[PDB]
Amino acid sequence: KKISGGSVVEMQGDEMTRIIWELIKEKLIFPYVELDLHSYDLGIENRDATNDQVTKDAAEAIKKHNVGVKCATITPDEKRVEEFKLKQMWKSPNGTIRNILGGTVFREAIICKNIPRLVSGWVKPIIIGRHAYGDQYRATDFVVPGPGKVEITYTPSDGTQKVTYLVHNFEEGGGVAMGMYNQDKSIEDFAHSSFQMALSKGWPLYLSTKNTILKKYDGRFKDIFQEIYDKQYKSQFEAQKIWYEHRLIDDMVAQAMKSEGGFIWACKNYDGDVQSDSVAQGYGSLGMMTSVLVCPDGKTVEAEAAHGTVTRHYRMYQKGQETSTNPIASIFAWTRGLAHRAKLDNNKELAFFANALEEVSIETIEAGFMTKDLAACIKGLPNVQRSDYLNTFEFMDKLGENLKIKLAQAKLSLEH
Amino acid sequence: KKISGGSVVEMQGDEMTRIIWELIKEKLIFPYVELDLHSYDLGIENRDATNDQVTKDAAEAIKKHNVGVKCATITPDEKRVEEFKLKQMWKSPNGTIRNILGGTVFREAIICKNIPRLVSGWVKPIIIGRHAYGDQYRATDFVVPGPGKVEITYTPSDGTQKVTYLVHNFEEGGGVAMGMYNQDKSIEDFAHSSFQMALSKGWPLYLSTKNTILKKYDGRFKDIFQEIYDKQYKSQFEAQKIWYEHRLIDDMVAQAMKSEGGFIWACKNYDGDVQSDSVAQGYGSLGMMTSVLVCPDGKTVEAEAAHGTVTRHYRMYQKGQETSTNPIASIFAWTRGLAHRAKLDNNKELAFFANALEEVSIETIEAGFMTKDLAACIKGLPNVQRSDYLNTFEFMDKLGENLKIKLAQAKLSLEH
Ligand SMILES: *[C@H]1[C@@H](C#N)C(=O)[C@@H](C)[C@@H]2CCc3cnc(Nc4ccccc4)nc3[C@@]12c1ccccc1
Ligand SMILES: C[C@@H]1C(=O)[C@H](C#N)C[C@]2(c3ccccc3)c3nc(Nc4ccccc4)ncc3CC[C@@H]12
Ligand SMILES: [Ca+2]
Ligand SMILES: [Ca+2]
Repeated sequence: KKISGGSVVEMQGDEMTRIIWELIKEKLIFPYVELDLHSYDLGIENRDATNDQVTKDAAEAIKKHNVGVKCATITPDEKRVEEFKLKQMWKSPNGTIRNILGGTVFREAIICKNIPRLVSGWVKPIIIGRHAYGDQYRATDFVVPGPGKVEITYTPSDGTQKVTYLVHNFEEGGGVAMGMYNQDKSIEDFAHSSFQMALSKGWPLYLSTKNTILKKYDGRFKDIFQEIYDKQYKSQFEAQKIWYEHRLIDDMVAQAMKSEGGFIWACKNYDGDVQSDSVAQGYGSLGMMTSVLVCPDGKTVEAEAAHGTVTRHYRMYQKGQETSTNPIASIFAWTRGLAHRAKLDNNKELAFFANALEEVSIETIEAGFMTKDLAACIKGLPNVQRSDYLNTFEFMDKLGENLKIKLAQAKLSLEH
Repeated sequence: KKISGGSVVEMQGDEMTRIIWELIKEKLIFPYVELDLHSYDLGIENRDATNDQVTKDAAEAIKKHNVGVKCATITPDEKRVEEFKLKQMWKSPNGTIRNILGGTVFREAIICKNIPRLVSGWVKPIIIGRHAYGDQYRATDFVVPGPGKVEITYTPSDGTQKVTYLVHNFEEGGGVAMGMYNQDKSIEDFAHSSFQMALSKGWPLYLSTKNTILKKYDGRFKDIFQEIYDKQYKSQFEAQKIWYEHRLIDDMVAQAMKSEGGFIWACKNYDGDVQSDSVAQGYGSLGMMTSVLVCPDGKTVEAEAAHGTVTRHYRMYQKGQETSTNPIASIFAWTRGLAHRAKLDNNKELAFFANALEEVSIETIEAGFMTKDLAACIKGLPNVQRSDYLNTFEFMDKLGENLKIKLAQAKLSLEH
């Protein structure tokens, strides 16, 4: 008898992460968990074949079933259009899913005691709450071909007025222009999720903006967060001896860098993207990070592996050359997704399994069993020998081996 | 007789940096150099009093005399408007100056051997080339009060055809919107300045963008850089065994983080702002960074103290209680400004003095004489005692004492 997992929406990806995703399912999930799996192929060839409709359908399924688990995908550029003979240069599927679901993407490093940090002081975790909606990821940008005016206009639905703002009058030559936006309700949900995360972790909360430059745009994020804080969370924060504070982005990055960690950092969409990669790398490895989208309904989540598709590895794998790919972030997309599914259904066994697989992952690396990238973190790539690491299959087999052990011990620990 | 220094534009600033600025002139510059000083008070009260006209006047004076030295200023928001009873929420003076002058702001850490880096690997320097024009710093942002359409339009003055794009149809409630732009000429100047800096330093060059998301806007920065490289700089980069590559910003912050340094990082306006503070902090301190605006003409510069106005120390100072503020970045604005003035006028004496004041500044800190904040970098703020540092005046007096010694030994060393 396997654990009755319930409904999970899965999104298949590309290149090396696609190969690894299938191994995770077959070796670590399917032998122990029985799921009502709703599969959507978000591979570059299937998104092309469906005119990117598959991405939209996957997002609607996540709304219906409340839990999604996503593999890393290619956001194509000119070179990818050539390689796959694409009909169009399809938009980022993470951007599409996030703009349908909305909410906040919570990112945290996956800490293994034997992996060295690149930032000395970071002894406690930094959780980034990245606003998942609008700004640059739902922007309208274009090339300005020559002289002419760029204007941005607002027309209320009542049709009683029109406001025209001059962006720029190009007098000689062209350039680029763009329009972007955000919604009050989305910012409000982003504020609530940031305050709630801070209270659940018992850590202070910092919101970063550039409101001295974007006085109206970033000023609105500052205003909404302060008003929600003062009216609904300030007394709860004081009771927990924590606090909420606004910081200018350039001040905040330096503050985060010299801190000892132990804080929630609410980031606007773009800063969340860039700063979560700097933080992940600061803790030791880019691919050692969780990434969970928490939707405004307080019920729907989408967990993902936020790193790349590992093309260099994929090319080696295609030529039959040996590869050593870190599967941890992809495993944690599954565990964070299964833990949330367990929390919705009150499934103690699924919750136990989700946590056990995270523990096994960390314990295996901590015992000295790891992929070539993690071995290069400790020893340095020139000093790495074949005996120091396990290839992709050896590591997956090793995790499966210890997962079988951990789960056997957990069953054997049960009182008669 | 003092050194004949020539014409320099000085922009006085705000709070703690304003106090330190007058100390630098009185103790380190004026006793040794005689200047045709064109002084502009960019203090918040004088900007309010002149309706920000003094800022525009200072930028025009920089164009005329080719060298500006700027003190850190307050960019007001709602709190600053309430504090100083401001007529308006004045725009950033740096933004005003940069958008009149144009160019690239080159930022690099000020290195002292006794100061520990927060990033262990950075054994070689990272030079950030911040595009000084447009984007967020010349954008049009506004609050969207309720439902309606926000549209962006281009109207050629003499072109193929006009176009209107929907940015967003706000269906329920309001939010925020913004339009921003950049110019081809400004991007081309940014490209040439970046390639020339890499060739002069002998290091590879990286340009960061988010061209996977802003396909047209950021794609143009990527296209302009590549075209200028392929036609005008590739062979020269190959001869020096260096290279130019484009990186996605989120890939770039993680690559920079795990690197050993030793490269030029061409950043877009916003990234240059954010990442320069991350890089300064990583090397040890925010107060240990140079910032020189290099204009496209190859003749005009504006050197500044890129950091804040240090409000807390200014509050302590107002209360009458002892302060210890790092003045090195403010001193280096003067020395970089004066070194460019000397290069323009073929002034051996001014060139010698500028370099001597930099040497003195580094040697003083390397001899264990420093400010409270710098003492906190080696020991950690809770372990720092009144014996570990000098007060603002004490450190300035020590620098002045050591400058007098270096210059006297330099005069005695002269061959008959
Ligand atoms: C300065 C210090 C004194 N005197 C002090 O007691 C605290 C209150 C104060 C905190 C704020 C602050 C800000 N900036 C600086 N120095 C600085 C920064 C960037 C550029 C130039 C100069 N110093 C302080 C100060 C402090 C902060 C941390 C550790 C020690 C001192
Ligand atoms: C050529 C090198 C190679 O031979 C290696 C193999 N097998 C893997 C290699 C690498 C190995 C050791 C140090 C540095 C790099 C690599 N590893 C990863 N890991 C990863 C996995 C999951 C998420 C994110 C990242 N990502 C990229 C590359 C590129 C270079 C590879
Ligand atoms: Ca990213
Ligand atoms: Ca800054």
